[PDB]
Amino acid sequence: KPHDRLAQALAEDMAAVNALIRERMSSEHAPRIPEVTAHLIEAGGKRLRPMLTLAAARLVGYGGPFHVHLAATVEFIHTATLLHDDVRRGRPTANLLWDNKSSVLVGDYLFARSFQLMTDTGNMRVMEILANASAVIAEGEVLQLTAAQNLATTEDIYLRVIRGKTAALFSAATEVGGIIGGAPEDQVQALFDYGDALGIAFQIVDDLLDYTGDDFRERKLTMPVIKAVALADEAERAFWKRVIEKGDQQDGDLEHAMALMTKHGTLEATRLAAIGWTDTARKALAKLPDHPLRQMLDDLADYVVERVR
Amino acid sequence: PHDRLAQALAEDMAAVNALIRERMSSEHAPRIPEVTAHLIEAGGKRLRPMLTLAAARLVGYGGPFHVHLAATVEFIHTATLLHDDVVDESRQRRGRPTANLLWDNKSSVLVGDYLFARSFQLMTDTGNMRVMEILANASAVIAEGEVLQLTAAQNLATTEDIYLRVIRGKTAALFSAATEVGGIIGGAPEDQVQALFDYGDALGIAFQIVDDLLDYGGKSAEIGKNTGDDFRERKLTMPVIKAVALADEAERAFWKRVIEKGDQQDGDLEHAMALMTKHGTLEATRLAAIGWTDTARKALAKLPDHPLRQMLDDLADYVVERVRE
Repeated sequence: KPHDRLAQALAEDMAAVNALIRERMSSEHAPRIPEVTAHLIEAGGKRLRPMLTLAAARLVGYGGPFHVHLAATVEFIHTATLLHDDVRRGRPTANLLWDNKSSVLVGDYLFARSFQLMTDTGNMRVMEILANASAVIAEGEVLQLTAAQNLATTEDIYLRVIRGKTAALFSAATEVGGIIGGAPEDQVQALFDYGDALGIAFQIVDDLLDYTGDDFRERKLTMPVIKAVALADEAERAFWKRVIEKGDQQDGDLEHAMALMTKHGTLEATRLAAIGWTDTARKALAKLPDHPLRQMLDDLADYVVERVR
Repeated sequence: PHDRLAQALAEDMAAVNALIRERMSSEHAPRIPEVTAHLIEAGGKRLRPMLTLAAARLVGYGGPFHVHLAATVEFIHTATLLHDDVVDESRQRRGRPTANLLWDNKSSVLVGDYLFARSFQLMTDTGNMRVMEILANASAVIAEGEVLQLTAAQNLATTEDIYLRVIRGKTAALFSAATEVGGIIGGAPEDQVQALFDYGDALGIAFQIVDDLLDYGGKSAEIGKNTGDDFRERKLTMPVIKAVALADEAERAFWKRVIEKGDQQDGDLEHAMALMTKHGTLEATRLAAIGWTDTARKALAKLPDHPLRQMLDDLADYVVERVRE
């Protein structure tokens, strides 16, 4: 699988990323902090986000060292955002095992250590990007709160939400790899486009595969729902209004929702949009050097839609 | 003292206010500045950004980046407050409802995160990696001090050294960062940077000890409006730690009951205050606070004899004015 070949190809660099994470997560006087952090990185992830920073830098010819610092920074930011989102992966969250108190404060420690780590690079431009990505994640989550169970939510808004909470960190991760590696700006832009597109595809694929039924029960406005609402008639408008905007769900509803999406072609529409975004990601890669990592990133983008091809 | 210093820094503080309003804005999530507005327009003496401005101008800096740094210090403080209120799930701040009450915990968490991020984004405009590393570290140290405060609470083994670590992390670290970065941005000699750091560290320590003292009615041990929160939360602060260290077997059982077990009943705050008074621990905490202002004042001696140096000297008096005898 592509994430496995990536991990093999980046093995040396990931050992250093792991060591930097260990070094910066430390706390002499609050063990809770690395304790809480150990769990979360010890129990979760293909670690795609730090790997994308490393791969992007190596792909544009950079031999190190500061792509490792940025990859660790990216992973700390991802981890911090997860801790705050929970106030997981079929295991007790930190907020339940300790308290909301712990999710919040450990996340804060990680966010700060990530920013402190980024300064070692001396590169103002990557630091501006990663600070912005963190801001955008927080803003996207606030907008998701705002627009929740709201039928006026458009595709455009959904795209902004998903870029917010998922795509912005992927696009930042890849972009700062190109920048730290000194890539020409066409290639920096392409790397940003690749990560952005990959992040969107991942999220759309998750939302398609749900329809299992957890997003429905949560009354989530994900893409196939949004497409089905816009095309709703008089009766279909009432069915969405009831089960999404009012939460009154009964047996048969999930199947009816799936029946309406199929009727309006919006599950296939969502699936092809996801494929579409993987195509857009792969297209951006054609601007990058012909390096074995480029093929691995091409494969990774294909892999995103492997279950739905 | 707060107001003289404020009037001398009026123009810079206007520029700080402006950058804050500009960077707390959100094009996609209006709740963010609504929530931020609601914390900043709820009073606050704004000592922390003043400390940065004063330090930079004291070493002869003409701008512009002391404004950026002062705004960042305030963003960090504001984010810290928003998160401290989710953590102990507080209903009021400065007599008005908290962001988390008015909205929800997730909002106060996410707004604090937004401001924290924007503040680091802003710092990159300065091009100075050193001050960025300092302010990042201080942010980490704040979070760490807050986690330490949690493990220290309910725990009678907490020592004065641990307490000093908690307050240094939670409170002093940002005061010391604030002054230090002002010296650095102004290109001051490293001995002046260190003196500004030491000034800020001592003042911040004094500042927290004064709050902890006033929480138990001050030297006189008098019950009023702003007393009893630390006792209810079973925090191990100086006046408690000192009384616990002097406790005989029966007194220790009282402290065990009300602090460790948390079985607090009517009259128990006043009983605690009576033990503090018997053991001289409120006066002792007063002395610790005024001692730290001595240390702060001594640190100033290495700085140039500028009107701002004298105003920082008066500010040290001001921080302990409420416990003067």
